Amino acid sequence: SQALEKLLDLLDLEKIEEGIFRGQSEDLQVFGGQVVGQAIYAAKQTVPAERTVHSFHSYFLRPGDSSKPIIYDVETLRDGNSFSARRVSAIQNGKPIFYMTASFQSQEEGFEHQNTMPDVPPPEGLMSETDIARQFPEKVREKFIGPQPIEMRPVKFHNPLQGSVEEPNRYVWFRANGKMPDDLRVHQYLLGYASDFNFLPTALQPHGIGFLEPGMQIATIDHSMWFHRPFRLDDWLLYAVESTSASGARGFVRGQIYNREGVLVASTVQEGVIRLH
Amino acid sequence: SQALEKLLDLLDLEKIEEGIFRGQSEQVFGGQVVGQAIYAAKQTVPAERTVHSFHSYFLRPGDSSKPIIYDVETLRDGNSFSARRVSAIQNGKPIFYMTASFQSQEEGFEHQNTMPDVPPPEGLMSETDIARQGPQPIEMRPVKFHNPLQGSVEEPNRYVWFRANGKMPDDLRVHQYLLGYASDFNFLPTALQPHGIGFLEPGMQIATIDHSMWFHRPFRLDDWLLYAVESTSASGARGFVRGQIYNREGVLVASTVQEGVIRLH
Ligand SMILES: CC(C)(COP(=O)(O)OP(=O)(O)OC[C@H]1O[C@@H](n2cnc3c(N)ncnc32)[C@H](O)[C@@H]1OP(=O)(O)O)[C@@H](O)C(=O)NCCC(=O)NCCS
Ligand code: NA
Repeated sequence: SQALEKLLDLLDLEKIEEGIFRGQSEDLQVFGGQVVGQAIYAAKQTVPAERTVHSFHSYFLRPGDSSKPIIYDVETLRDGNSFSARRVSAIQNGKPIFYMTASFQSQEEGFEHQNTMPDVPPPEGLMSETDIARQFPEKVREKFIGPQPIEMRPVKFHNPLQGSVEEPNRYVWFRANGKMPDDLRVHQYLLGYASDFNFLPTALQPHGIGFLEPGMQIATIDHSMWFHRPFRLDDWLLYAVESTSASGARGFVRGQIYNREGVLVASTVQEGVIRLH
Repeated sequence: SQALEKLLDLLDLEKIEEGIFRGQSEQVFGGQVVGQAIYAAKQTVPAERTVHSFHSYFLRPGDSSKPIIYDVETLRDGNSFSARRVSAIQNGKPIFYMTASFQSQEEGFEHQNTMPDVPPPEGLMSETDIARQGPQPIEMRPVKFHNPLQGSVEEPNRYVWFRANGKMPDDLRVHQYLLGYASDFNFLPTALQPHGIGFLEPGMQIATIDHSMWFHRPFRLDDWLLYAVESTSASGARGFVRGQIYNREGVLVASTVQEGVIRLH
């Protein structure tokens, strides 16, 4: 719960003025997920309280410096009858490191359908990523050993230091380490953050290269997400990820996030650079 | 051919300044704006870098009677990647924003999923064929033809073969603008299929919110391409679709994603 509380406090941004916020970093380059979560927070502050995020698109232009604050500038694009759109610019040292555009909608009942949650083993029968990691050794990028803000339980373990040729699919159960506030928006920031884990490295699976192995350049180029339905992150959710394609030194992943009842919560898409040097 | 020739010209934009372009319209079709925006951005990019991705939002309906201005901001020029943001302007307002990324063609890891098992395009009737039982710039051979005024409960999947009605230039950039244009056809309406409602039914409000695409691989639009569309979701008066585009040999060439308004008045 301390890990979780630290993260939540980090995604609760400092207000500088209307649509100008300042966020601190985890410190331990900055994690894509932190920027995403903070960007969502920033944009949501500028939108009517009722209109909650339903989608965003982002490009990652530069690494963030984890030792320095990030400013989030929020541009008002349009407030229509239903939709409010915003562009978040994340700025450090006078340069943009990341842009997000996001769209918020007034709740309303409408047409309802969804695909099916893939058939996988429940989380009660799986080890956590931090338990499996102990065995491995390490670089000193050790977000694998400490207590984590989010518990990850993979259906199949993928050693970041040693790949094995595998199908380009990954399934991971996950959940906030602590009880969350009763406030959908905070669950949304956290989910955006969480959605950048166990994602892009899926594209390496057929090639049998672990994402931390020496000389492997892996970096996110873009990250987009769609919040289909409400959810809570203090109960188990499943991230189903496939990499439908790699080419041109790039790797492409799509994800779908389901609650334990099988409800389709969110969908994600990301392309990154995947280059063995 | 004729209709194809006028589309291609209408995607070759009038240059007003560096990063400012004017495009004629054919309300506007989403694909036109998309395809035009891609031209705009590509003009401001180093020669060798071709588009590998873009994201867009639709803010306002585009008036088809008037032209559209495409303003382009230069966002970054990196070691390999260049990024630009296009604003499409009409009546002094933004109707649409796209950010797009361009990269050098480079050799890397290769894999792809597998093209759906569908009837080949050679046996299939074109949509103009079906119409009797004017010329379109792109020939469409649907696996299953839908009636925009009559829906019936169908699975949230749709498969359409398509091709450029005419011989195209040996210029990947043009094939890309055109694929951009094409990607907005036989897409968002797939979301209505589980609901037995055609998109052109009375009281059906259907409008693109966002449209994003990834150009995984080179291709030609003057040979047959399959658009494989699913709607994995619909909720809160929106509908969500994902698309994948394969060439006739099963090569995955592009992916797409759009969310849209779908509301019954
Ligand atoms: C945007 C991105 C694709 C950069 O692309 P690029 O500058 O064209 O980089 P390339 O793919 O050619 O990178 C290769 C080189 O760039 C260098 N590089 C890294 N950051 C750089 C920067 N800001 N400017 C210039 N070069 C950079 C690397 O050291 C690497 O060395 P190499 O040429 O020997 O391989 C990507 O690498 C990136 O930086 N993404 C953002 C990072 C991120 O996730 N940030 C999270 C916080 S927002
Ligand atoms: Na602002």
